[PDB]
Order: sequence, then structure tokens, then C-alpha cells
Amino acid sequence: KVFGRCELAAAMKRHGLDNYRGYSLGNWVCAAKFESNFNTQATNRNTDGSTDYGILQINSRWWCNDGRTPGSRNLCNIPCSALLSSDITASVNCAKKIVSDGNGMNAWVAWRNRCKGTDVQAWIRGCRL
Repeated sequence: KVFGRCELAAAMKRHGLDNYRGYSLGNWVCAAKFESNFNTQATNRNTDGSTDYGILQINSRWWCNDGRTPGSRNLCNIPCSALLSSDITASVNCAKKIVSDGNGMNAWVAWRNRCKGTDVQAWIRGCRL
């Protein structure tokens, strides 16, 4: 599923991401835009052989099992394919684990490089939230 901007913001708000660990909703929408272009089916293979999955490009080295990242962990206790669902519940629940891990949203390279320090509230402007 390719989300609309406001559609995704409303879905993220319902799932408890607004101000989660202090990160306002716009941060999460901005991260999703640049990680996946709002596409739940996005996958990208990394140099180390791990793969990033879903709307928040959650990596198989640490967070989900895809059966082909040897020596990796599955800290969200899910198959990585669960992160590609049109239902973003699994991605959001795993993202809450990631953002609580100590490095905040810096775990998302696109957030650090393209959202951090910008007017992220622009990503939710105009939406009926």
C-alpha cells in the first residue's frame, strides 16, 4: 500500500506515535517519506547482506527475521514480511522498540539526514488529525 501523507499521519497517530519518546508526529511522517516514499512494500538490500523492510525500512540485522541474514537478531520477534503489510501495526510496534533503544530516531539514517532539524510539522500541516 502506498499511503497518502495525511492518511499515514492519522494511522500513526492512532497507533500512538505522536510524541512517542518525545518525537512529534511530523518526525515519523518525514522519516517514512524518505525511507520508503510511504510504500509499505519497500525493501532495500544493505551492503552487509541485511535487508530493510517496510514503511520505516526496519533492518533484518537486528529487528526481524528474514531467514537470510546469518548471525542476526530478531528483537521485534516478527518475520520481516510482517513489516510489508498494508496494516502498519507491526512496523509501528517495532519502531517503538527501536526508538526506545537509546539512539532515538537517529536509528533512521534518512531521518537524521533529511528530517532532523527541519520544520517537520510541515509534514502534518493541512491534515485533519
